[PDB]
Amino acid sequence: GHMRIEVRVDNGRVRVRNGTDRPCRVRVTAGGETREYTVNPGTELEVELSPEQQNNAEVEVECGNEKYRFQLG
Amino acid sequence: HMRIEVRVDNGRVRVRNGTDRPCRVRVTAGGETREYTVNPGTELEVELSPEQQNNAEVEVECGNEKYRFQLG
Repeated sequence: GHMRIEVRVDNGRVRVRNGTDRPCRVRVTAGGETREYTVNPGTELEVELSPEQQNNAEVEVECGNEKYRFQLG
Repeated sequence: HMRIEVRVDNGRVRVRNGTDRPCRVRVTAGGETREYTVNPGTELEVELSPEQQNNAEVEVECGNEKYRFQLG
């Protein structure tokens, strides 16, 4: 709704909530490797980051033609 | 196009506004909350100590769109 996109990185755990009305694409880059996910509207994605990647992670979210990206480290 | 970019490194937080309208950024860490206005095409650099980076939150509000980034 009002919170269109929310990203949380607590310990090694990445949570991405899609508050839009259409699915979005999520790329998580950590330790040289990038993993890709599709998050449907109204759902939350939980990804575990390996140790020594827990503070050098980047989350990129694309909703349509719009990209945001959130980076730690 | 990159609309809202939030980067936390080297004891600093950087927020870039890629939209066509000004946005409001709230940085909450250690109880204290501060508010900033970031104009389109600009970047806001705010200090965030690494000690504060385990309970920090950045909220970007562009119109009726709200985006939140949490660290711990």
